[PDB]
Amino acid sequence: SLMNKSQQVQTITLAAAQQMAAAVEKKATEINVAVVFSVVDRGGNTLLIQRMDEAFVSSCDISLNKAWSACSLKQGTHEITSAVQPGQSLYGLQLTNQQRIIIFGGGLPVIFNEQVIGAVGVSGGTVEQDQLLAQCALDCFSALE
Amino acid sequence: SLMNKSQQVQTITLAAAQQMAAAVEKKATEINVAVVFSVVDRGGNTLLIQRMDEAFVSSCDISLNKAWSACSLKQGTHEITSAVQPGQSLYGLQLTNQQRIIIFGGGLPVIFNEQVIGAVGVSGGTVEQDQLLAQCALDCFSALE
Amino acid sequence: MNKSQQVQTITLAAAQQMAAAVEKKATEINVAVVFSVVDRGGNTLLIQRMDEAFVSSCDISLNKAWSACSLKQGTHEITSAVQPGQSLYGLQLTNQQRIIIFGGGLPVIFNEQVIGAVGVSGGTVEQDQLLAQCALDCFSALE
Amino acid sequence: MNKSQQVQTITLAAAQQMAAAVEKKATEINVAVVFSVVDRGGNTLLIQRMDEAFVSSCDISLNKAWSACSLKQGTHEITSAVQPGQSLYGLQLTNQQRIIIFGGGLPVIFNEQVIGAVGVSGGTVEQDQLLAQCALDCFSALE
Amino acid sequence: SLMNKSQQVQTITLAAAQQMAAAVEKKATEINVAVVFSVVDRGGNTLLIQRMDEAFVSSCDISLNKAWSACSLKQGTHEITSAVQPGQSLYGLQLTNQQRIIIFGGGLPVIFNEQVIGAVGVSGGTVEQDQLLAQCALDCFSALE
Amino acid sequence: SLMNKSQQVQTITLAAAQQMAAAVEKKATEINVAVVFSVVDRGGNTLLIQRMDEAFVSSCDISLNKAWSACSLKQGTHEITSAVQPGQSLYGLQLTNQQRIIIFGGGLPVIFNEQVIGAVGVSGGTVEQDQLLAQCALDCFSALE
Amino acid sequence: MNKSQQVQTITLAAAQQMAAAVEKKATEINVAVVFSVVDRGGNTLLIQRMDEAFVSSCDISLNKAWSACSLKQGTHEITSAVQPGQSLYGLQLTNQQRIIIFGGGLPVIFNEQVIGAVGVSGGTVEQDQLLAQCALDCFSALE
Amino acid sequence: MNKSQQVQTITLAAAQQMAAAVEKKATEINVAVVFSVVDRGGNTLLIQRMDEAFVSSCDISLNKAWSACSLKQGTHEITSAVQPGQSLYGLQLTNQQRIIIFGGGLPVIFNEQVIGAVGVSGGTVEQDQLLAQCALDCFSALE
Repeated sequence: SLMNKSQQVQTITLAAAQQMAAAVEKKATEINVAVVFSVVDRGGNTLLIQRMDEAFVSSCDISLNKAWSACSLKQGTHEITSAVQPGQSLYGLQLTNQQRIIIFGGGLPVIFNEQVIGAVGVSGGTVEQDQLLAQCALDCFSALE
Repeated sequence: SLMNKSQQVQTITLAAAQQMAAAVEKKATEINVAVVFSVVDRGGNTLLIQRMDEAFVSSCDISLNKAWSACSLKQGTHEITSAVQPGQSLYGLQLTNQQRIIIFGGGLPVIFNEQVIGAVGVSGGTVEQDQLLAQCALDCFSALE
Repeated sequence: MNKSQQVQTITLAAAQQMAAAVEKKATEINVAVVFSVVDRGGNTLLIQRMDEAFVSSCDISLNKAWSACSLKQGTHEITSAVQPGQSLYGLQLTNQQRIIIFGGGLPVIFNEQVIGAVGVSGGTVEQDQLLAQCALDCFSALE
Repeated sequence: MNKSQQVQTITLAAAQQMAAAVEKKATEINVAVVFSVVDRGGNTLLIQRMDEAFVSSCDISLNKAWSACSLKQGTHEITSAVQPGQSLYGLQLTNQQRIIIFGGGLPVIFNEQVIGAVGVSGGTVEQDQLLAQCALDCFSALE
Repeated sequence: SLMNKSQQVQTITLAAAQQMAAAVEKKATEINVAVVFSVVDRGGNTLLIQRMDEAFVSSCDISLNKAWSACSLKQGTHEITSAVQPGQSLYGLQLTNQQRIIIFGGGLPVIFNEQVIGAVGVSGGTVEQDQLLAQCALDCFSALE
Repeated sequence: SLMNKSQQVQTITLAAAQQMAAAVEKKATEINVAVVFSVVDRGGNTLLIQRMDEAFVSSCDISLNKAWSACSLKQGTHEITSAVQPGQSLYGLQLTNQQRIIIFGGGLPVIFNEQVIGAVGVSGGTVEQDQLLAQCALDCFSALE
Repeated sequence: MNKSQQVQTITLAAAQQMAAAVEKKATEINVAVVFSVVDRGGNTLLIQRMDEAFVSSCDISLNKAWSACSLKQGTHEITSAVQPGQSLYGLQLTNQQRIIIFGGGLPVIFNEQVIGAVGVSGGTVEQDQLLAQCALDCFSALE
Repeated sequence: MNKSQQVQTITLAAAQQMAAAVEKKATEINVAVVFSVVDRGGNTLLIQRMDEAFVSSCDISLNKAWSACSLKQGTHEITSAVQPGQSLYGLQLTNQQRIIIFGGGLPVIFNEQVIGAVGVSGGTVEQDQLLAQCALDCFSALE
């Protein structure tokens, strides 16, 4: 055959990041919560981090790493929780990668054209809230343009 | 809707922290334990760390990071202990933020005007003792004017 | 005695205004940058990277903002202090190297306080600085 | 609004070829090196260390690749800018000391995009930069 | 008793590691997973890291540190999993050594002459899959001469 | 009263460290095990680290930190194991101090004149062995001079 | 054989006095500083940060104390040795960048033993070293 | 092909001989030092501090030994390579700053191999180096 020497991939943009920030900020407001929102591009690289003024300062690292975890492992941070419990197959996964791997909900990959173009991360509510606001961002994304 | 380019907040003062340290060093003597005692401002930055001679040296870093957690999480460090055991919804949190979120008792926020203005951390006793002494610091603070 | 000081901090709303402003100048002067704002106590409010800004510019942008808030001054005003043979040689090595020692970070002075700071990284130093200043200029004509 | 740009990244297969060109060419010049290729986000594809290479050159080589990618230019380019007295003195300390300021790191520039990068360490800076250009020349000769 | 100022040991060679990587990349394809594959020498220093395009990027650091653990512990990384669960005699070990001791399967030592000469690490599949592939690397090595 | 402005304390020496190294090395040999041995002085500061040639390279950090843990917390590393289990008071202690706190046996404080003058640490056997060789060092110490 | 030496360490009580002498003297000269005292092993006794001090000076101040203790001499002493071209160029990078090379850190020398140390940061290096000597003078006036 | 290289490593027994030797000279030239040995692959065999050696000398001593093993050369032979303006300026910042760039670390060459290394820190550079060499000299008249 011919070798593929380079491949074509889609990355999410700041434009799109910026818009999902506003969705999240508007949804978080009416469920009466202050969160950090993060979006990473397709390589896991920080595009946006945005912290509501009443949100936990502890939640900026968390929110970023949920995005990076969601993009890197290609799934929600909620989907790895069961695998990392004492006694489960991937127990100790949470200790790798300088502890960047987040293992509770709040981080989602962004899927465009059967492909992971980036990810989002929300922190500073309950875990159920984080994840609801994370899907909320995705639902904004898919609507755009 | 007129929009706010700034926010007026309140922070605890070094001289408040110094009074707090007097009261802890006293009460630690009366119950016969040596501890390390820490105060952080509104942004979790250090105001005051004090180690009694006989307090473990491993308690320096813990005392400070108890103060930091209770600030950033705006709750007592004992309050999160339940949430982060295996199987629970925030298991893994103790590994975030370069392991500065301490998950056992002895950190408490200074609440003034319904608002987190600062925090204290006591390390070196039992968990029960650390939490008692740290309460003692807040009892003092609300007795100053 | 006083058990608490009143102080002032920049908001997310402010930082968002300033970001749109910085993205707008950066586009016209043909340069892709990272823009970061921190609050009063030096903590992260808003970080943004344009799609073409160097991925190593994320780290620096935030740290510029942090240093300008920390040191109550612009990160360009320290560059000379720190050279070999000079009194604060080595200050770049403290604080997990989070002290940035070239221009592009600037405080938000408001009300004769330091209420937070901005940091810009991406293009030349002077481009960063100009784009940083247009962030502040924006801030002043918010009400 | 554009919610996603198309971009382009080097493959593992391409990095394996560059590695085999560098490996031969290092030995013909009588040096042992470490070769590292990063993709578009500067994420690792490959690290390959010759037996007699310095184990110190592993992290150096990877960070040469990451640097070149993220800065979009050669680690050899930034060397004059970071010298004491210059404008970017203190860049070297940023990003957890990953920004390597001496020659050896080169971006892979296919379609006017940095699509990734390579880094060689283990020799002189001159030999390092020779080997890395020698890998880029492997790539642009591939199909 | 004459005393030894040096010791003759054996180490695995880069060209051995390159053959091993060929065989893993092959067998990963045939079972349909993308992984990252790592080899370390007699002292746990890196010989070869290889990430297939689609393998998680969080597996780079894991693959390498599996190779490192199985070298330094002179056993399979699956072999310590039992010992380090809560309540067990080496709980806490996973936190040592800057979190480089990986406590789930996929690291295996190259034993030659009854002697640890090197190690391999596979990360990116299930734990079962990683351990299969890493075995595959050793099967290959002992078939070379 | 008069303030004590400085206090008098005893520190262990290299001399003594060196001698307990030989005891340990001789005992480890006849129970057929290769270990790392460490001794810290009274401030927790490294006096000696000594690695048998067949011992796990993973065991140098461990062995040092067992000593530093034994000196810092003023007790054996075996005595904190029960306190740090999930659900126990000091759960998460193992995450503090850059993870230097070791929580399985093998580290002992050295007690001279009702005072902790330093500590020892052994690693690279079973935990029971480490601790047996650690007491073995103490038993050598008390015999000296 | 001697299995244990007697040594000697500063107390918390003594560090509290030095802290209160520095705190007054900083304000009389119109600067805000961070004061830190380490014991004989360079283990922390005290960190006390004036409200208007740079939060960057916390880690600087502690590491001034630790440095002085461990090196047994003033951080001001080693400054000439670590300059580029000199014999100890690259000391500054050792020990996780804890070895601070500019003035502010002084050992407490009671009975010809370093028994611990102090560090001040927040001013000029000149003011820093003034304040720290000013703390040693508090100690040697105590009983 | 070859699937494995035979190599040679220093033993604990050797390192113990050399330590007694280094402690013996250090005592006569009136200086307290830390002495460290690493093995073939650069890993810790023996570290020893004399009761008066600066506590910051532990870190450096080991790292000297590590660099001399890593770079297959003495840590004094690199000092000139790394100055500002010179080709390996910055090499002191790689490898978590474990590259020591002043004298006092030296390899154990045995049998035209590098079989490990020593490192000495504590006194002047030249004292460290001399004491380092007397470690090697010791090693050569072991049998």
